[PDB]
Amino acid sequence: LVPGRHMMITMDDIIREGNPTLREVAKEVSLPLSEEDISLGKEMLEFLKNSQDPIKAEELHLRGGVGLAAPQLDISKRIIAVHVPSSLSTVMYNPKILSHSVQDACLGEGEGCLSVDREVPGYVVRHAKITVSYYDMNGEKHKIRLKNYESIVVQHEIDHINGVMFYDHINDQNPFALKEGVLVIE
Ligand SMILES: [Fe+3]
Ligand code: NA
Ligand code: NA
Repeated sequence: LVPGRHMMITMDDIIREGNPTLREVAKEVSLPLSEEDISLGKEMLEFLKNSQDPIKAEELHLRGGVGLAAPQLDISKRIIAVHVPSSLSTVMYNPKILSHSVQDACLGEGEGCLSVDREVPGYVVRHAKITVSYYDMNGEKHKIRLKNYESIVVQHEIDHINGVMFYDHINDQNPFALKEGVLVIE
């Protein structure tokens, strides 16, 4: 009567700051995608969506997030997923930024990260606009231009597959330093 099966990412699966895995440069995924890499991708997206629904997030004790990277699950593979409420909801395999605007931006409230628990003061300067290239679960290759929030989320996730944490962009002694005309989103 009941079809197939799958797993569900639980908060315990998300490793925390200090875990060395978060600092490695994730490995490139092989194509065509394995049924294992496709599943992980799906498990990652289900999570983000789940963490964003009050009832599910609550019943499943999840912390809301809009982006996630395989390394955070302790899987060093270049795979990320983003789910931005109404607009952008996909899994990206071997994502790579091909170009960016000169214009910079940042989240006025500061970026979040399921992997860090401490509160980190400051602004993280990002490219207002970017063009990302990657592969979906089908094997289809995509090239898309993103801006503002979505651009920030993706840049934040790709940093993860390169062993980079958001607070690495924050000048510890001048946390809120910003150049002129930087678009602060909030
Ligand atoms: Fe993060
Ligand atoms: Na898992
Ligand atoms: Na973020």
